[PDB]
Amino acid sequence: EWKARRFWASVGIHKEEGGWAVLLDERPLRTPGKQPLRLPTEALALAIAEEWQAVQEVIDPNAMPLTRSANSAIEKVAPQFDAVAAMLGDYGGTDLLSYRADAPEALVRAQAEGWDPLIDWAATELRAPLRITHGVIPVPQDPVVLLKLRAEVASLDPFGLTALHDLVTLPGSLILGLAVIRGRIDAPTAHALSRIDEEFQAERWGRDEEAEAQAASRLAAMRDSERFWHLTR
Repeated sequence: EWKARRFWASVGIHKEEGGWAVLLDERPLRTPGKQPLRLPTEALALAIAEEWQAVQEVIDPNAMPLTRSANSAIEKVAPQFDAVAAMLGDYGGTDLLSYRADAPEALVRAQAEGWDPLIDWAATELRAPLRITHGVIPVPQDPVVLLKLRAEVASLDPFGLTALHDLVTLPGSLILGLAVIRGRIDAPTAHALSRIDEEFQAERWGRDEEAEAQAASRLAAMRDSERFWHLTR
């Protein structure tokens, strides 16, 4: 626990060759793995410095989302870039916006009004029109569309791919993720769209405390990813 106490007075950033560095007094911040922490932009450097300047008495890895995502980018995503990109790309074949409920009518309508504009956006802007199904039996997507979607993901930089991760896996939609990083919608909107079903059920049959707690947790993480994406551009 001694290792968690703050021992610095000031936090600053330094140019540094391979990206920006964050300095606790004179000492460079490093990743939990001893690897030097290098950020692609001064905007992210500055934001991470604020997290470390805000440390009270003890370091709380949970109150430091930007630092945590930067560590992941450096230690996990960049080195396994292709694998991560392939995994996010797979969501194109099982995208939430592609599966509509069969009933009741009011829910089918809610899904169409909320999701059809995003499916349209994907067909128009990403040239990735998705086949949509009603029910639970998986419908086959055009192989070419799936490849374009995987390319959209794989064309990202490592810090950007790190941001996209939660924006796709939490709501369970590659389109909602891409729509956020492309500015078509913001994270809170993507979160609201992803839970049309959950919200529908809640209003008609009653809220579920744990599900609401789980949704609040997903939204917070999605906003963290969105913030990380913008700071790293």
